[PDB]
Amino acid sequence: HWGYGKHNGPEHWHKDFPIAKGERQSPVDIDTHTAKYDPSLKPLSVSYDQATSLRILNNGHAFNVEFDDSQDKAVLKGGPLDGTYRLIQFHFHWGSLDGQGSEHTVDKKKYAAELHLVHWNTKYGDFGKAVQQPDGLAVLGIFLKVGSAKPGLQKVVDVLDSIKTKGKSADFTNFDPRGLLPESLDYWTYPGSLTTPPLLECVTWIVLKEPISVSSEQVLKFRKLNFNGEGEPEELMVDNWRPAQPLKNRQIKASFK
Ligand SMILES: Cc1cc(C)nc(SCC(=O)c2ccc(S(N)(=O)=O)c(Cl)c2)n1
Ligand SMILES: [Zn+2]
Repeated sequence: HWGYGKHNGPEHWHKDFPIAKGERQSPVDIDTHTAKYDPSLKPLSVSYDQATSLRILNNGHAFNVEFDDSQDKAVLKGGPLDGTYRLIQFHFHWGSLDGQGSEHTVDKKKYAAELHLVHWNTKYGDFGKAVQQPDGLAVLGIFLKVGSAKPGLQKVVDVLDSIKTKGKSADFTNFDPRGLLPESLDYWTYPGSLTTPPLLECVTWIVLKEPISVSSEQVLKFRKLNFNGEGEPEELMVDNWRPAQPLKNRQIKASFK
């Protein structure tokens, strides 16, 4: 029943998923002045040289590029993490207009979109078990602003018209997620949750300070996708973001400055 409309959007999720109103929900506004620099935070280690993408799917909420996570091929470690986390998929959240789209905000500033590279803690053996643990996931978030094209995004952008509607999927091999990264790995980090239902409180959020730039034509191609399935009335897939949630009893730490 859940989605991003007036009748089934974020404001409604608590009825089906009461943890919507819980103690460590995401996303949040990052208040850059009150985030605490922590000199013991390690550099983030992103090892994506052996990444194996498999498929891309429109799930009716976003599109997901899914990876083979049956071996240690594409992993995240270091940073605030004390375990190895395997890349399972990435997806984006974006807006109807360039002035909104991101889930995390920075001093209340919204970005055009937000990339989530979803990773799960290998001590829990698989993604389904990890999500049931307070330290089960590590999600690397990267802001997108509109300006110059991101060449590493283009192969993603070019396949979207093959997965226009809910439930469509396409083969998507040999995609290199290193082409979606900014120069700097400086980050903010805090304990939070999935930002869609089931909203499980199982995520260590790692949000990069440096946005990537995408072109107006790249982000336009995102807004051409559909929430509906093939042969149903067209609802453009836009504004598939959850707003900032109360920080409550949490401190956001910074790896820098
Ligand atoms: C195999 C698989 C992978 C993923 C990421 N989600 C699912 S079900 C949806 C889900 O659990 C999920 C949705 C959204 C997010 S987010 N927006 O990055 O916080 C995450 Cl981490 C998980 N299933
Ligand atoms: Zn997400």
